[PDB]
Amino acid sequence: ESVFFLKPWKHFNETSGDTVCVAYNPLCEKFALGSTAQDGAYNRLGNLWIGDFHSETIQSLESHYKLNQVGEKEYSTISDLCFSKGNLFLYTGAFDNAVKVWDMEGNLCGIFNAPTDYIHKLALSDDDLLAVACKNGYGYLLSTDNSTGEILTSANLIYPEALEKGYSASLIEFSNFLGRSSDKVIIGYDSFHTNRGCLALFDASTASFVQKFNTADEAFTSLYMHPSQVGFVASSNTLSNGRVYYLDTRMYKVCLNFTTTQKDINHATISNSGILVTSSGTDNQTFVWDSRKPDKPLSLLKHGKTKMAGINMAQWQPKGNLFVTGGSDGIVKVWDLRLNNPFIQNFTEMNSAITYGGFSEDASKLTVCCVGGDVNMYSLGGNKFGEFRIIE
Ligand SMILES: [Cl-]
Repeated sequence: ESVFFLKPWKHFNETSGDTVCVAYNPLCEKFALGSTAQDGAYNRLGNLWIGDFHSETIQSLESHYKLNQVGEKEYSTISDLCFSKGNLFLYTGAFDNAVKVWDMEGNLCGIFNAPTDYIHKLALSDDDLLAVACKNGYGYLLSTDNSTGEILTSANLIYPEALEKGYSASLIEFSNFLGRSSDKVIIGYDSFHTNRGCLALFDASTASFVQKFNTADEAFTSLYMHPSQVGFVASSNTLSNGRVYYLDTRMYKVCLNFTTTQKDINHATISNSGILVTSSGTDNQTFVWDSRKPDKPLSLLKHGKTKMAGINMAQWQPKGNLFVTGGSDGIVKVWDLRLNNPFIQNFTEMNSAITYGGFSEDASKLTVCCVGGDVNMYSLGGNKFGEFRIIE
């Protein structure tokens, strides 16, 4: 389990805002950091960075922004980002309503301006097709030139009944049963005109609506695909308690459901073993279920008193079996659900509530962020944190 071997590597805080997304490129040679706006705050640099692991350098990008009430541009929250499968480009989404495409030197190569409200989520297919979930209730599918980054095609993913109800598209994932079927696009909806929403499926090659998944209208908060791609979980908030659904990728049917007393679910997952399901909430704890006895929780994994939104980091160690969660006590806790007491150890402690945490797919990196702009990077490289050197 690589997590024991990860040692502090780099610390960074030039951040305007809180860092709320991190990405690694397929090769795990470069990473990118997106943070929020801060409404009254000075931010020369921020909120969009690209770093390089070999050179230990980092560069601030032109990013997303609007002109504030003084005529002086202010940065817009980065809502998602992901590196291209060809390793040349970075795709970003923000609260300026735009999808942008950047090359590895920070040059803007492409832009999608059709959306009329905040971008909320991005997903990327095996063939580098980009799915976009927009606050206006539309999803979009975008293709990009492999060598130039220019946006080549777009397609609207429209679920008219959701749109009638004024829902926002806020979650999005591709699905193809590990390459054994054609690409479908799952979209999760929620409602800011206020706990309603829904979960729908689209065909990606035709860009057409296929079905509503069989749940009540509920605000979906999180989507997680098992690494085997045999199934995924989706969590929602309801008028009362929260719910988690387990959905099969052959039938595209709801197979199992769990209920929790958590009133706001931030993240649901499935274990790497494929058998456990988790729900981490604003209550600063994670409920866990054995899917073969879904009646009652198997365990309850608690964090401590807030340093100040509860659990903002929840991931299984890639390639391993340990579960890792980060909460508003500022602690990253390590758990083994196969032990009678699952708590293993505190991995680290940050100066304030955790805002994001994520492993690289090759398990060689862990990045953890907290309120106030701190970003800690841990690597299989040892006692103290170094710095990146900022470049232009
Ligand atoms: Cl269904």
